Amino acid sequence: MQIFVKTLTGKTITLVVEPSDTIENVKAKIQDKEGIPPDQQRLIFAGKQLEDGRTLSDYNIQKESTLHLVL
Ligand SMILES: [Zn+2]
Ligand SMILES: [Zn+2]
Ligand SMILES: [Zn+2]
Ligand SMILES: [Zn+2]
Ligand SMILES: [Zn+2]
Repeated sequence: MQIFVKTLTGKTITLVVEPSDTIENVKAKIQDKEGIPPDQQRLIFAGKQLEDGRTLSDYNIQKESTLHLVL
């Protein structure tokens, strides 16, 4: 299972994840990739604001889904 996260500049991060990963887990991986602090990261999928303590499965984020970092 992998997902893509686009940064505010449009740069693509590719992450290996599992359905039960939380959004907090994904923020931790983005921080390793790009040095973006988790408290600075806001993620959206399909127009939904994603909360740290919910999982990819809870938002119906599937393989090959793209999340966006936003302001
Ligand atoms: Zn896979
Ligand atoms: Zn596992
Ligand atoms: Zn995980
Ligand atoms: Zn901070
Ligand atoms: Zn998009």
